Amino acid sequence: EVETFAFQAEIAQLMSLIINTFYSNKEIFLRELISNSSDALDKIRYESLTDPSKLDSGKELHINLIPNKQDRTLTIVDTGIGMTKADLINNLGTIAKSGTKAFMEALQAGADISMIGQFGVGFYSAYLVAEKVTVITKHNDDEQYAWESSAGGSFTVRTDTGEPMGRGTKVILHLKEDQTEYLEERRIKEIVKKHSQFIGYPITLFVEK
Ligand SMILES: CC1CC(=O)N(c2ccc(F)cc2F)C(=O)C1
Repeated sequence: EVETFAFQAEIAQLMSLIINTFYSNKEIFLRELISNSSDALDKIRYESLTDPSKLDSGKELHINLIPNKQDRTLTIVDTGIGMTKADLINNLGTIAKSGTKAFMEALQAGADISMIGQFGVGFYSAYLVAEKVTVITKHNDDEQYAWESSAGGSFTVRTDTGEPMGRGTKVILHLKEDQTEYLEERRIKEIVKKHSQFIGYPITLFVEK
């Protein structure tokens, strides 16, 4: 059972700009997704300070980066607070309407795409490198859901029957054919060292057979 939704017009406009603008510095997508994961991990950590049972769904707070060259996917996994179904539908827990407005007002005034995270919509930088993005998520207060979009103005949400995650979010980037450098170990390591050196959670880069 799959529900299909239209993006708000402003969010479709944001995605089109990310997809269509000539902009070579695409590697910042990974910094933005890792930053989102860190923010989600901070949230569950804070809740656990007054209610330890919030971690019954998983005590480890971490970020995993999982390249798969056979599937042409890069997956960013975190054990953060996760997202409810309502969060997913409401622009993956962001204030994306007002964030997009501010971001586009910054671009025509000199800013570049790399500053997207300062406007709270860094998730959408995934479309710098991905033709399709799948988001699997589990929040303590809801069931496990899968969000998906290839842009084009719509996204889907369905209950996820895949492998249970316990708690957190998995962002699966189905990479564009010409963006496979982001599956190479040395390239991922370089980006993490350059942009994510001060993230306060272990970032484990998985290797492939
Ligand atoms: C809490 C997560 C941690 C993790 O990393 N994984 C995972 C492991 C391998 C893989 F390919 C995809 C994953 F989401 C899980 O399933 C549970």
